[PDB]
Amino acid sequence: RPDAAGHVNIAEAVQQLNHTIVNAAHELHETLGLPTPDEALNLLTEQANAFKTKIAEVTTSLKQEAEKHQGSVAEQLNAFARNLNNSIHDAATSLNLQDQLNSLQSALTNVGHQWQDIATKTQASAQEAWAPVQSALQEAAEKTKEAAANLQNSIQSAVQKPAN
Repeated sequence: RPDAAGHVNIAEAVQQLNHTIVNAAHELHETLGLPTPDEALNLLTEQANAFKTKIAEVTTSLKQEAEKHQGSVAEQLNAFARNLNNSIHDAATSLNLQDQLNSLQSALTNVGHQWQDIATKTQASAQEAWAPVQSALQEAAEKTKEAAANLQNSIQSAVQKPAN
């Protein structure tokens, strides 16, 4: 199909970021074995703490658009943006030697699942639906993606450093 009829664009566009977060999310469990089944949390926690606050800056970019005019329709999306601050607030806080990796994959994936919600609304409106979010999501997907690159970079750089 040609881009799925044509209304599909944000779900397909954001999908490019999903390939990144899913990679680092799976690498987090792979790096956990590199050092030990406990101390490894330090490598993930140190990196996850940067991505946790980084989303706070990216999520604000979405609600920031509602402080000019989008706020009318954005009001429903404002509930989706705040959910990210709640997911990151408790993404790297549970350090019970299991919540770090479990919360990281659920946290990094949370932004991917939450974006899927609005990515679908474009199918309903199509013309105006993406217009206001295109600037907030396109500018947030690039900033959140940059955080995933540096995040996986440590996990991939720490696992490749020793190599067997």
